[PDB]
Amino acid sequence: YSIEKLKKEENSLAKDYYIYRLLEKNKISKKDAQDLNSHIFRYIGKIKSELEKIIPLKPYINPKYAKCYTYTANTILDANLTCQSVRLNSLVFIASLNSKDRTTLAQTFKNQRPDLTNLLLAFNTSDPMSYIVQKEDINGFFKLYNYSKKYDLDLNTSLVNKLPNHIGFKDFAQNIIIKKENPKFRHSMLEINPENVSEDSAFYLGVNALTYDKTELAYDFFKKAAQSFKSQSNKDNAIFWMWLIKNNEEDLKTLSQSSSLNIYSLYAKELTNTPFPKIESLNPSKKKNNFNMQDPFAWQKINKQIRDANASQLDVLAKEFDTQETLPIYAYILERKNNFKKHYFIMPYYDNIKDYNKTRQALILAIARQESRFIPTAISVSYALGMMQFMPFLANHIGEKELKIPNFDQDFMFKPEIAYYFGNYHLNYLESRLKSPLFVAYAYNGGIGFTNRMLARNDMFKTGKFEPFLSMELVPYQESRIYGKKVLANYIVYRHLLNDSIKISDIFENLIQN
Ligand SMILES: COC[C@H]1O[C@@H](OC[C@@H]2COCCO2)[C@H](NC(C)=O)[C@@H](O)[C@@H]1O
Repeated sequence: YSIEKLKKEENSLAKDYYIYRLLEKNKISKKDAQDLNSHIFRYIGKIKSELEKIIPLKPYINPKYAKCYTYTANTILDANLTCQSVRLNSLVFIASLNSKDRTTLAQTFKNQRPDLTNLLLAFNTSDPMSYIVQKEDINGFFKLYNYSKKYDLDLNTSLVNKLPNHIGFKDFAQNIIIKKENPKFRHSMLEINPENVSEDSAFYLGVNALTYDKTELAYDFFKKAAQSFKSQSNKDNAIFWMWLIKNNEEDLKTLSQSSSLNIYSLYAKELTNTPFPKIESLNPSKKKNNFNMQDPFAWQKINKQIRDANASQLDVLAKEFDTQETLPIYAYILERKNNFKKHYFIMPYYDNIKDYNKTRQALILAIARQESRFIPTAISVSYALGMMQFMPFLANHIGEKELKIPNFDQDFMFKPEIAYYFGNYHLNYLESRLKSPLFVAYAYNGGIGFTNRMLARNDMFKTGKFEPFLSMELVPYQESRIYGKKVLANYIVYRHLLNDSIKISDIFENLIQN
């Protein structure tokens, strides 16, 4: 695909991927690059930095404030008042001023922008955070946290109960709790009233409370999380903690009867001798249609239609894709169509894995379901490719240096036989070092480097009251924390479907090392 032919396709991640391929091979000239912004679906990350080696953007500054950016720390007192206030939106700029000018500006702004005044005078002290915390300036607090994460201080009950009202609070709480940073902030957040938080914030504050062995406060946070969470899966995670902490048997019962299939509801079913949830069975009699499952542009198109279809239009697409050849698209449509109420665990291109042992089949399928929902031409925002969502670098190393496939191209990852084969091969390497399918999942998504670093710590996946569940809440990258939970549920299910059942309790026991 030449740049001219790509330009005649709709904007999409696939079109981006292919533009990126031209760029990394140095095939986009300065002239081709001129009209190219408008041809990129998602102008973020690698494709942006690559295009910018060819055509910098010096942008962007609002024509109105242009003259404000002609001043520096040394001339800011010569600027009009509007220009003065615009420049003071940057804490680095404020930090750069000398203290006499911070004093002068603080007076200028006392009446109309006391927020600026507080930051100006704060930077005249040796601890600006302490000054801001004494004023209980909430906006100031978050601006300082965003400026530097190194500030750490005890916060009293009144102040910490004000933080949750700011949009920055949820990321602030999450970051410092899962990174184990800012201990004085963390300890202080024990005194946040559960009434003042909800949803993810409440949940993280429950995890925080467990790390300090405040199990009652933890129960109260998790219970507020349970009552406010929008998604049933997250609600289940909170109900699980409520149960582990207090062992009210109504909590476990509610979790065992959840409509969401996840590790918590599966475990609850197993603890209460409740039957395994019903898994749908999709077996279309019709064998093929016109659709090319190997065309990534056709997937981007159909995917957009499916996501924008009303309750009614799905039914038309369901019927059209009700074939063996488009099984992955059928199940994808059905999953949306039934508003996530039914459980679909398909096994497409099964011939390519039927000779592996069943445990290996389940792990493969478990990864694929989460990675791509088995869409052969799936492309991620980082341009991970195919059913098993290989990054190009690893695909080329396996494809070219290890397996030496003749005329290998990274787009071979779009073929099911290749995806399953490379997945099997990579999963072999991970399993041999890590053993648990959870740990393999973490390493598959996040790399074996971060997984090995997490498992070398003395406070992760070791023995303890609430292990291994607590450790699973403190996995330091959000995407990997989530990924491992979802893939582990998938794994349990597929082991069951393949008549190679395991108790999820056995999985959890083998996460604790000594
Ligand atoms: C937390 O999981 C990380 C993986 O998420 C996948 O996204 C899930 C999607 C949602 O859309 C339908 C298919 O499943 C990513 N896959 C894609 C195509 O973006 C995957 O790359 C990522 O590792």
